[PDB]
Amino acid sequence: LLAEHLLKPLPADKQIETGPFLEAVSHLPPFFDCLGSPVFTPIKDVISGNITKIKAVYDTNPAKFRTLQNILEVEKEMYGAEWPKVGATLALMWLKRGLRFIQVFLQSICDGERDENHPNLIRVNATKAYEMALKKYHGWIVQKIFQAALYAAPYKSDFLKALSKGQNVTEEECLEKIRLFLVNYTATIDVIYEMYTQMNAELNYKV
Amino acid sequence: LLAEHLLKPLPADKQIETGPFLEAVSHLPPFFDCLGSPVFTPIKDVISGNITKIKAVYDTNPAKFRTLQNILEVEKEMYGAEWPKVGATLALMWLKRGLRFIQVFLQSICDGERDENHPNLIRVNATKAYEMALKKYHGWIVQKIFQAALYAAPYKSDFLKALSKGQNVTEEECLEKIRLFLVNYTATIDVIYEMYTQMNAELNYKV
Ligand SMILES: CCCCCCCC/C=C\CCCCCCCCCCCCCC(=O)N[C@@H](CO[C@@H]1O[C@H](CO)[C@H](O)[C@H](OS(=O)(=O)O)[C@H]1O)[C@H](O)/C=C/CCCCCCCCCCCCC
Ligand SMILES: CCCCCCCC/C=C\CCCCCCCCCCCCCC(=O)N[C@@H](CO[C@@H]1O[C@H](CO)[C@H](O)[C@H](OS(=O)(=O)O)[C@H]1O)[C@H](O)/C=C/CCCCCCCCCCCCC
Repeated sequence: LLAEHLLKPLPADKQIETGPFLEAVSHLPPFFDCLGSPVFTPIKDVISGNITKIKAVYDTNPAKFRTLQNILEVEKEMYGAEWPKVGATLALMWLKRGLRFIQVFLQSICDGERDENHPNLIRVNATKAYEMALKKYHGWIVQKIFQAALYAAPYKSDFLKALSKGQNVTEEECLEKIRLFLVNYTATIDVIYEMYTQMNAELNYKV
Repeated sequence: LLAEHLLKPLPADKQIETGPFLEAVSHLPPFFDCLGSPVFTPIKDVISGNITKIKAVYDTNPAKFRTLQNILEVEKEMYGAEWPKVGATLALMWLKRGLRFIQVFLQSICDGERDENHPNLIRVNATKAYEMALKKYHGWIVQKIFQAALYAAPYKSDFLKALSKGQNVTEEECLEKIRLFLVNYTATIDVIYEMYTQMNAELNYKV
C-alpha cells in the first residue's frame, strides 16, 4: 500500500533529512516479493543493500549526516580522490536510479501509456522506465538479463491487484492512490538527482 | 584458496556435524566476487542466504540440531505437513544443489573436459554443472537468465589465476589443490543427497 507511506514534502531549502528518507524508501523493496516470481528477489536485495549502506554510514553520526547533502559534502572531504565512488555517496548514486526506475514505471502506468495491441501487459512501461533510469549504466549482459526478467513481469491487472493487496478497489481508485504517492516521491528523487549534478558526484560507468 | 578450508572427512556413521559443515561451506560464496563481473553478486547472496537460514535454526538449539540428519528428522516432527518445504530442510535442499553445481563444475575442469575449439573458456564446464545440478528445478526465464550470465564467465586461465589469488603456481598445481578439495567435498555432498532420498525430503518443484 504505497500511499500509506507517503514521502515528506520538500522543505523550502530543499534539504532532505536522511533518517526520514531512508525510513520511507525502505517500504519499497519488499513490493518486489509480490510481483509473482522469484526473479525479483535479487532485486529486492540490491536496492535494500543500497539503503542498508546509507543507514550504516548515517548511524555512525546522525548529526553529521542529518541530510543527504550532508552525506555528499562530508564524504567528499573524508575520501578525497576516491569520492564519489565510495561510501554512502556511491550507495545513494545507485539508489536514486532504482528509485527513478520505479518512479518512471509507476508514472507511465498512471498516464495510461500501454501497448494498444497487448493492453494488460506492463512491458512497455518497464522498458521505458529501464531506458530512462538504468540502461545507460548497464553493459550488454545485464541488459540481456533485464530482457529475460521482463518476461516474469505480471499482467497489469495482477500488478494493480497486488498494490492494493486485495482491497476490493477499482483499478481507477488504485491508480489515483499511486498518483498521490508519486507527488512527493518524484519531487524528492528530482532533488537527489539535482544534488548529484551540483556536487559533480554523478559517475557514468557501466556494469 | 579452496584447499585451505578442506571439509572434514566423513565419520564411520556418515553423520555430518552441522556447525563444522556450515563453517566450511561459508568460505565458498565469497569466491563469486572474484569471477570478474557484478553478475555473480546476486549468486553469492542466494547461497549465503541458504547458509544463514540453516545457521539461524541451528543457533536456536545446537544440541537438537547437532547433525544435518538431526535437522531433517526434527523438522519433520515440528512441521508435519508443510515439511519438507519449510525451515532449514528447505534451505539445505537448495544449498546442496548450489554446492553440487560447484562440485560438478570444478570436477569437469579438473578432468580436462573442454571445448577443443575454444579451450580457454569454461562454458562447457558451467553448462554441464548447470544441467546436472540445477536445470531440472528452473523454469525457462531462469534458464534464460543462466544463459545470459554464462557470457560473463571468465576465461579458464583467469579463473584458475583467481583461485590461487596470484600464488605464482602452474595451472597444474592449481588443479591438483582443487582435486584435493574435491575429495571430502564430493563425499559430503553425496551424503546430503542420500539423506534427502532416505528421508523423502527431496522436492521437484521449479522456480
Ligand atoms: C513499488 C512498485 C514496484 C515497481 C517495480 C515493478 C516492475 C515490474 C516490471 C517489470 C519486471 C522486469 C524487471 C524489472 C527490473 C526492476 C529494476 C528495479 C531497479 C533496480 C536497480 C538496479 C541498480 C543497479 O543496476 N545496480 C548495479 C550496481 O550496483 C552497485 O554497484 C556498486 C559498484 O559499482 C556498488 O557495489 C553498489 O553497492 S553499495 O554498497 O554502494 O550500496 C551496488 O548497489 C547492480 O550490479 C545490478 C543489479 C541487478 C542484478 C543484475 C545481475 C543479476 C545476475 C543474475 C545471475 C543469475 C544466474 C543464475 C542461474 C542459476
Ligand atoms: C569456488 C568456485 C566457484 C564456482 C563457480 C564458478 C562458475 C563460473 C562459471 C560460469 C558463470 C555462469 C553462471 C554460473 C551460475 C552459478 C550457479 C551457482 C549455484 C547457484 C544455486 C542457485 C539455487 C537456486 O536455483 N535457487 C532458487 C530457489 O531459491 C530458494 O527458493 C526457496 C523457495 O522455493 C526459498 O525461498 C529458499 O530460501 S531459504 O530461505 O530456504 O534459504 C531459496 O534459496 C533461486 O530462486 C534462484 C536464484 C538465482 C537467481 C535467479 C534470478 C536472478 C534475477 C535477476 C534479475 C535482474 C534484472 C535486473 C536488470 C536491472
